[PDB]
Amino acid sequence: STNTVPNSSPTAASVSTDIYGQAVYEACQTILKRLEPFKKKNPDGSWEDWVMAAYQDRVSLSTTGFY
Amino acid sequence: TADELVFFVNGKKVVEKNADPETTLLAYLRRKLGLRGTKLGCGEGGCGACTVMLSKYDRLQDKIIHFSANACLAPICTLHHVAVTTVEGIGSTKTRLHPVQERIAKSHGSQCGFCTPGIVMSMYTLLRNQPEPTVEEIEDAFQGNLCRCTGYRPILQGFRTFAKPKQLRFEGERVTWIQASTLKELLDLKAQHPEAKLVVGNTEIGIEMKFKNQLFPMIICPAWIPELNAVEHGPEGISFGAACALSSVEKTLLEAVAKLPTQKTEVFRGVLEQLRWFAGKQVKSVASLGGNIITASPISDLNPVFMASGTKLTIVSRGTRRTVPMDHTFFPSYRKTLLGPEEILLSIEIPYSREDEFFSAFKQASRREDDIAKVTCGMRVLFQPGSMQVKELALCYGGMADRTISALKTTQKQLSKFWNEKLLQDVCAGLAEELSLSPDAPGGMIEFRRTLTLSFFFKFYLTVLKKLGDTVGRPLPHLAAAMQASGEAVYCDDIPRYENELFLRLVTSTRAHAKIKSIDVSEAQKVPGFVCFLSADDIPGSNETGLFNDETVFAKDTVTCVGHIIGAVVADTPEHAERAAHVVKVTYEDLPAIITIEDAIKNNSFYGSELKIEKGDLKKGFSEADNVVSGELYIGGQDHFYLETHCTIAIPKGEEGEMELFVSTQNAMKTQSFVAKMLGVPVNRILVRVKRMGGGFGGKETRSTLVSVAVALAAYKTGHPVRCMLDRNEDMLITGGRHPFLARYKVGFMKTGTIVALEVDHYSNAGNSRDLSHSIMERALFHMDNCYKIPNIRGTGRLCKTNLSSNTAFRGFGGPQALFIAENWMSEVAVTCGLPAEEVRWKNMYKEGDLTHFNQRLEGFSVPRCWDECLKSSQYYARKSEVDKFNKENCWKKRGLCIIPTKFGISFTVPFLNQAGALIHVYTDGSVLVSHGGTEMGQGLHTKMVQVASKALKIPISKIYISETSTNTVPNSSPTAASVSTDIYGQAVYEACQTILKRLEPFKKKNPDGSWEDWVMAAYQDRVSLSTTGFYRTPNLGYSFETNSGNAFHYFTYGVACSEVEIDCLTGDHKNLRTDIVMDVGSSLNPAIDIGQVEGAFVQGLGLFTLEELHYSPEGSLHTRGPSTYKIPAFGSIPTEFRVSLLRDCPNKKAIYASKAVGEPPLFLGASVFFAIKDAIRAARAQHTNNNTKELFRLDSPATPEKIRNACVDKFTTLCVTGAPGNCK
Amino acid sequence: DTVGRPLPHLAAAMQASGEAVYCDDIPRYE
Ligand SMILES: Cc1cc2nc3c(=O)[nH]c(=O)nc-3n(C[C@H](O)[C@H](O)[C@H](O)COP(=O)(O)OP(=O)(O)OC[C@H]3O[C@@H](n4cnc5c(N)ncnc54)[C@H](O)[C@@H]3O)c2cc1C
Ligand code: XAX
Ligand SMILES: O=C(O)c1ccccc1O
Ligand code: FES
Ligand code: FES
Ligand SMILES: [Ca+2]
Repeated sequence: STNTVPNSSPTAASVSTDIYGQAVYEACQTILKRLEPFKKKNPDGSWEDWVMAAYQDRVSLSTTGFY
Repeated sequence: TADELVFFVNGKKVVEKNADPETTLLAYLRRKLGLRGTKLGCGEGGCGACTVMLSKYDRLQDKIIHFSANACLAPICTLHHVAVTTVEGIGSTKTRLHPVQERIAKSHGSQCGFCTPGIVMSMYTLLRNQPEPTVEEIEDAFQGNLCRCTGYRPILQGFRTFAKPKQLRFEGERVTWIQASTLKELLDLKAQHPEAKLVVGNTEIGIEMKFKNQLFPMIICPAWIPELNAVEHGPEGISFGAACALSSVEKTLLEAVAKLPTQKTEVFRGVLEQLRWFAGKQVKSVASLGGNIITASPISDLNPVFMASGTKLTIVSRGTRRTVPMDHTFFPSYRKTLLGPEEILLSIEIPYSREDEFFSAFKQASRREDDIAKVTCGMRVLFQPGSMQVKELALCYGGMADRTISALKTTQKQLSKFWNEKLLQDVCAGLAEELSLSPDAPGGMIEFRRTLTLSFFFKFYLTVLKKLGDTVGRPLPHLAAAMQASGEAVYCDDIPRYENELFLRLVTSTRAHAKIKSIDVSEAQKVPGFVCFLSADDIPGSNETGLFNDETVFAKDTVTCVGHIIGAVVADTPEHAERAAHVVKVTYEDLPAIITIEDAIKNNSFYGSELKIEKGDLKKGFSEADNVVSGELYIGGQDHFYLETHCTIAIPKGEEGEMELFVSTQNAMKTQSFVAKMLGVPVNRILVRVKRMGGGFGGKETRSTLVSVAVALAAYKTGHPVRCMLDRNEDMLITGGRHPFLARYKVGFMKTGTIVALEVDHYSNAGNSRDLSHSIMERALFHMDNCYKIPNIRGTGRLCKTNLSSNTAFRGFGGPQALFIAENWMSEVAVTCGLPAEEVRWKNMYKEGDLTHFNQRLEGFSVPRCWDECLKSSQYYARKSEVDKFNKENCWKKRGLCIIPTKFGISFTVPFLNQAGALIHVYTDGSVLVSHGGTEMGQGLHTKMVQVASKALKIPISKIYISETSTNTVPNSSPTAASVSTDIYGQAVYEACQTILKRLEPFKKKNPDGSWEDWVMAAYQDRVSLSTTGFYRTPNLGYSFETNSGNAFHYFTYGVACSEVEIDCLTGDHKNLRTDIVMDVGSSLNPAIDIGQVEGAFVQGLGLFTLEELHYSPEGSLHTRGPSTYKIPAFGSIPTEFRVSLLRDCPNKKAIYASKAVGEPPLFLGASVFFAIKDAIRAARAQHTNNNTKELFRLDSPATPEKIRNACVDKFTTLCVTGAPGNCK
Repeated sequence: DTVGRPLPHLAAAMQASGEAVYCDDIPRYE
């Protein structure tokens, strides 16, 4: 949708996997940096513990990625 | 074999070949004609949201007439050959706006916008009758129109600029309707079928059918018949046909009063007085005279007047004709008159008054019950020619029994007596006896009622004697205001339905506390279009819901309040879902219920343990005190009364559990979360979209989920789109309101007025789940100081667990309750010390840099400046003298003036909620789409966010747009609450804008003379992303109850209000004369928006403290369920002089562009009206009660006419007037 | 970690059942 990702190129030229793949990878990294301090504080915890603890510490769990 | 119904809408012919008698105009406009400008706000005639214009040819009176009407009550079967004009009919943004529409939009008369179309139509209808109205006519036009948002001032200011036939047969699913064309037909039909129900205006029948569950299989409408519409002047009086509208009666009678000599028009003026503050124009233009008479309500305002004056009734059936004067025998029993079942009322002759004949009518300024216990009367005296010797006396009363009655034994005792002091005494003794109420009489208010019967007579006695001897900082209108005025703004139920869309109706507990033994749907199954009944077993995921996981989505084995949701009906139309729901039978086994705060305390029924804040040494502060005062105070709850009730559409996609919802909510995240948990599905499957709400006020922070989850389950179960919009009566019963509070307190203070010690125990009524009750009580305790330095202090709070709907957030979130309790003991300190109230309050104020009771430092403390400034602009000292002078000169009316400050903490008291995200896209034409976590409820958040974005980006507002709020653009959003949305989304939008500017920078550098569009295109072609998030996190927050330190709030918003009232000591009624407000909002992003918030909040506060009264059966069932029994401020409620100022030169370093939160801080200033009322009562009591100037009397909130009247203890309340001994000179 | 695995198209089962929604499969407004 145009209101989640603006100004996108058409899904064309066989490159969608290459390029949207990189953009998704970069947004993932950003989320990983954000969750890191929480992973370190509680390394035996689950994904869900880290996410909640991030949310409760007012860390944003939303990001764009671009390539 | 049914005739075609033919009418007109906005010029266009409508032919309806299968007209159902049960279809309302509002239903037809919205669901057959696709015209959704006209709104549903109550369905009972009180709110005017559904106002339309109607045009029809009075064949008789011989002209086309135009008048307003409530579409929610107009049967389409009354509309044959009538023309309807709706808001769409007069103009729109797509063509041209009517001047009425443009004007209300530009004058800031529209916030949420839900009431705006109805108001537009009222004004429009006025202008079509009188192109150049007076101010009075303008205000009167809006009597039947309610607005919850604006405080009314800007609408009236804005509009000030305009000043100076064959029988038809219809056959529905259940009802057959006959439109009679002649008197013969009427009498014949009634003979063939005597049980047939007449309908004229349907303003009583509609209520019986919708709310009381009646069904009359045959209906005869006789409106067309000329004899039922004649106005005839006779030698004895003026006769009106039974079908004549109250507005025709009013107009005819006003013309007679203007023309004839006073002595002939005593009765006419009685009639007119009762018609004065009677519903609004919409009701008066459709309600018939005979309808009121034959309805025979115990609280009919007209029947007492007709009875007291011997108004002649001409009554007719086939062959029969008689003319009786109305007397006590006309109403044998509850809702019955003295007509046989064949008989119809034909005409009503209202008499001229003779020589030595006098008349008065009066009515109680409150109503708390559907049809009882509102005192209303007609009073008539006839003396011997030229004398003061009584020849006839009639005193007739409504609201003192289950029918209109006459005080026969009392008046008969007066025949031949003279009109003097002895007579006054004799009549009052008789009245108190003959009309006595047992202390358990239905309707309650025993003392007040008795008192009004006597005081109304006293007023009559006295009357008779007399008869003898960059746009930040700019006042930009709400961005949606024009479309709100035009009916183009889309609210949740205005979204079109899918061809396969279904409708849900909730099935609700009728018991406060009971076992659910069984549920039987076999009668509901017979309803056409029934689809299914849903309950707890249909839930695939979890039945465990609510903010603290202590609620069911559907009641399991027990119910815990009246309105506890048991289940739901799904059907093909909302009317079918409604009918089927009423007929689902639940079998209950009653359990011991706990209802009141006192019940809860007696039974130790609480959620958790005592909350506490404590500082200093109490046994010690009290030791040193010169004076110690203790007491107890109660403040009643409040209903939100958003003009748009709760509503959700749920769209199931059919893939992977996906669901898309549109909902009227302040809390998209919890909606998404609750719906997912109900369905047993990851949150990432659920999408929630909020365009706007027609009001929220806290009531849509959490409680919207009761409807959302149920509708979502229906969508899951059926595979169809499903929607539900609550009726007002359902909305008030189920969704919860403000917390009632009880307070037990004790203050120690010096001779001086200086406070030395305070202990307050607070008890809130929480209802049948936790919800936000714990946080609300924390806010309360944080505000128990108001603006005052208290060296030794202890506040406790306890949450009462009860079998009532769960109470929730309401504008102020516990603060107004605590602040009210604060000013109550403060007012008692001043009176006890015998010092001016403003001196005692000023002396006890915090200074710059003081610590609160929770050890947070007050920096930028502007209360002193607001106070100073309010004192001066309101001319407080001058007027105070004027108030004393007035009271020294008036016996039965008194004035009161009070000035009150407020401080209000800004932030969510849960630290993790103070976070906020935004998402911004710039498209390649340079247009900008902003999305943030906040929702629009009328407060102008999106307007403010566009102004911030435009300033941050350095581009015109016209290039920026905010469409909606959604969980797939900004996730994990806090509820739009705690007044901080401007602060936090302002900041988040700002950051996203900075990011975008940093990315465009190299392109502005390569090309500094290029337009925005050049740079945007150039960054696009350089593959620079034009999309980003922004995020904000309020710094330095974290209060600890165990160490009593850390900041609870980011900063404080301050204000001061002065109000003056005049009370009628004999009736408890009052007029708000003048209010001056000075508010500190820092540097306002939008002075028009902010002043609107000050004005609207203030008026909600004055509602809370003086008008709004919820009332329940002893068994916990809500009695007050609509506008007819729950009174929010109306146009006529606001101060005659209503002045608001924003404090100049006071930037706030804490928030976006130096602004401050404004949403909730000014609501409490409404209490200045309450304390002005208390001031005036004090003068009334010095007049008639005792001579103790340091008397403390309790006065609970709301200060309704009952409580005001009972506090004016006099020779009436005590019955000293009877000759009995009691309290009062 | 499924990268490099022959994971079936995530929507295939729904495509097999006719539950997968294409443009014209969206319900019409009244
Ligand atoms: C918002 C609102 C506010 C109101 N405020 C007040 C108020 O302040 N004071 C007050 O007194 N009332 C008040 N009313 C009541 C109102 O006056 C009545 O509902 C109205 O006058 C009834 O007339 P109708 O034409 O609508 O009757 P309908 O609802 O159509 O009929 C009412 C009853 O009268 C019968 N009836 C009608 N005409 C005849 C006839 N000629 N012969 C025999 N039976 C007949 C019908 O069969 C029916 O049983 C209020 C109503 C509303 C909706
Ligand atoms: N017209 C209009 N104005 C309104 C509202 C409304 O519904 N309509 N509600 C209030 C409430 S009640 Mo609450 O803490 O959820 S108890 S905070 C709050 C406030 C929330 O909006 P910001 O000021 O943060 O943008 O708006 C106020 N102004
Ligand atoms: O502290 C508040 O005012 C508040 C308001 C809404 C929701 C949670 C809260 O703590
Ligand atoms: S909806 Fe018609 S009066 Fe309220
Ligand atoms: S603007 Fe009038 S009810 Fe909201
Ligand atoms: Ca609660």
